[PDB]
Amino acid sequence: DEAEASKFVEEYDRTSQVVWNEYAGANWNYNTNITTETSKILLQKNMQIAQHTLKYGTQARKFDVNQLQNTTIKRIIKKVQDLERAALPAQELEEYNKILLDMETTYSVATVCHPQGSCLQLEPDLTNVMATSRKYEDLLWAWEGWRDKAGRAILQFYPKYVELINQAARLNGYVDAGDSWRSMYETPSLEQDLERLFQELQPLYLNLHAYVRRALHRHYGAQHINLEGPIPAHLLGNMWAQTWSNIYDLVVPFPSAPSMDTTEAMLKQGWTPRRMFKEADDFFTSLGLLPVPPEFWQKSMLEKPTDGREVVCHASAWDFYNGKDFRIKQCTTVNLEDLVVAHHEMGHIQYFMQYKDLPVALREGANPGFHEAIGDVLALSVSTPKHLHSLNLLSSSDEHDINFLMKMALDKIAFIPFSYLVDQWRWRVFDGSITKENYNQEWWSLRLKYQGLCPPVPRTQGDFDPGAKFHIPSSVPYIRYFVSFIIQFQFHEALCQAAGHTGPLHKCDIYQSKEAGQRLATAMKLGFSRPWPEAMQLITGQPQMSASAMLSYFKPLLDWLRTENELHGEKLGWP
Ligand SMILES: *[C@@H]1O[C@H](CO[C@@H]2O[C@@H](C)[C@@H](O)[C@@H](O)[C@@H]2O)[C@@H](O[C@@H]2O[C@H](CO)[C@@H](O[C@@H]3O[C@H](CO[C@H]4O[C@H](CO)[C@@H](O)[C@H](O[C@H]5O[C@H](CO)[C@@H](O)[C@H](O)[C@@H]5O)[C@@H]4O)[C@@H](O)[C@H](O[C@H]4O[C@H](CO)[C@@H](O)[C@H](O)[C@@H]4O)[C@@H]3O)[C@H](O)[C@H]2NC(C)=O)[C@H](O)[C@H]1NC(C)=O
Ligand SMILES: C[C@H](N[C@@H](CCc1ccccc1)C(=O)O)C(=O)N1[C@H](C(=O)O)C[C@H]2CCCC[C@@H]21
Ligand SMILES: *[C@@H]1O[C@H](CO)[C@@H](O)[C@H](O)[C@H]1NC(C)=O
Ligand SMILES: [Cl-]
Ligand SMILES: [Cl-]
Ligand SMILES: [Zn+2]
Repeated sequence: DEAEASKFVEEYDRTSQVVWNEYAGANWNYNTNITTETSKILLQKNMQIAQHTLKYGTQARKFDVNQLQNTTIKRIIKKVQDLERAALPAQELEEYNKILLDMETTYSVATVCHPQGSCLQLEPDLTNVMATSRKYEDLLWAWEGWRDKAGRAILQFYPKYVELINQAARLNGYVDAGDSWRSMYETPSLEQDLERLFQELQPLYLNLHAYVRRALHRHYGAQHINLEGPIPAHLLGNMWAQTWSNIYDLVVPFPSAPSMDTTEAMLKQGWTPRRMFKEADDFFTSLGLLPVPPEFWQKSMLEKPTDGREVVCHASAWDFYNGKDFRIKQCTTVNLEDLVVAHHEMGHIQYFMQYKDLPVALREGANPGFHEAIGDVLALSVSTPKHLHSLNLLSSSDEHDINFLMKMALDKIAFIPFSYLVDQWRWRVFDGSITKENYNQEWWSLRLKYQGLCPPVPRTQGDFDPGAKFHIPSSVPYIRYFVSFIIQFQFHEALCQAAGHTGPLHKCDIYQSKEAGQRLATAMKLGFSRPWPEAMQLITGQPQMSASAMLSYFKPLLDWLRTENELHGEKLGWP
């Protein structure tokens, strides 16, 4: 009966608002006031949402989705039959919940200490070391010590997590948890499509990699850099070598052309986290998109508090499932990286607002990549010389131009293979290809194959380097960021063209383009109501993911790199 399916999705939606609101409320109260009291309330709300998932999921499974006419009710009910972890029996779910809590807490309290002196946390202490030290050994101490204290301590938990997370997946009809995750894209050709895309970025990444490799050989010496080999994983300015912009100063194409201290200028000019978020809000409203509601300004946590309260710092954006209350929680630092991350979180928020009228089961991005790309699009524009000049964090030529593209490459191209490899790895863990006997070996095999990195210190039994990246102990899928990095350029190219921009794509700045706002709004309003190629068509006028836009943005940089690498006889890649 068509009418019994309408009634059920109606009830599911009313009761999910209540129960999902209560839980997000409590997970926030925890996340911005870690107590044991806020841990008790969080744990009680877990149960309550499991018990709601089970009730509604068991009812949804009694429907034959084959016999159901209405496509919206059909899609809603098929998602509700997926209970996730709530599929697990009582004991196993208790244990699943506790392992995730344990994993994340171990990552969060891990420090690295010097004998007789100070213990450094990841944020900001070790991050600063990796960003500003130019001494092999000091980079190594932080790189190895972070792996030693965070990675190794996670390993004890990881086999039981894989077993429970695959058990939930199988009870929802998937083969393993990697299957489940990939199913969010609704794209059977996903693994092929993804690989094609990564293969089109290889000329840019190999050329950038070779050139940076030569620059590290200049600074750190011939005995430490093989000009025909992988780069050591601790010399790229970042704990995971996922972005390389902190070594902009070793790799400047045109040192002759001086570029400003964005960070010194922000401090110098009395930039606060609040001003940083107000700039993002303004950019969105320049586009004709939506302003954050007053409530967001009052309830958000835009900076680390100083009232004693302890908090989880990792930047995240929060939907409270009532169409009114949205929040960012970020221990914002006053600089450029964090201004871009503020944009990224603000794009999460914009999406929440745009799709607040859909039923909650459709309150998600058209795919996870879409969710991650929105803010980055606005930020490509923010980061232009023309725009930074107008915030008065830059002054202002071809030299300046290649310099800008290099800065961008180090944040965008560099991240391409890293974002690809995380879930390459996890997918093989979940499918049983990789066992705990070779978690670590297979990590490094992929670090080599995709990124062209090696570990400065030979790894040993008990090492578990993936546990040293947040997203692994916290069980947050990562392929979304690879997708985002591709599609964000596609979105920029389209909005730029909507906005009437002529000439090279990288000089485009879309500030105040109502046309660009429109293209994005109508896609974001769709939520998860339709298969994603529809949202792509809306934005870009075609329905494929495509590296064309990215290659085109960096084309001047590719030309330069190729002439430069050729001039030095670089041998691209690494046997
Ligand atoms: C298959 O069924 C689809 C789903 O039907 C809906 O779901 C089931 C479970 C039952 O509840 C149904 O009775 C219900 O219709 C169906 O698709 C729907 O089609 C209608 C058009 O026929 C679309 O309606 C539009 O919705 C806009 C905004 O939606 C929300 O905001 C309203 C603002 O006042 C509000 O009243 C309401 O609020 C709450 O609802 C959701 C629950 O779904 C809840 O989660 C959330 O919290 C909301 O607050 C509403 O949902 C309207 O603004 C829009 O008006 C436009 O038209 C006006 C009149 O011409 C114009 O003046 C104006 O300019 C607008 O352009 C209109 O009412 C509905 O969005 C759509 N549902 C979805 C989610 O896709 C579909 O038709 C069926 N398929 C077939 C082939 O029959
Ligand atoms: C800061 C950002 N934080 C994530 C949110 C992570 C999270 C998910 C679920 C529960 C708790 C935390 C996000 O906003 O997607 C992040 O981790 N990253 C990822 C990372 O920093 O490794 C990759 C980044 C691409 C550019 C924007 C920031 C992306
Ligand atoms: C933090 O700790 C406890 C836990 O609920 C509570 O009594 C206190 O008011 C909380 N403070 C906040 C939210 O600032
Ligand atoms: Cl690593
Ligand atoms: Cl994903
Ligand atoms: Zn994000």
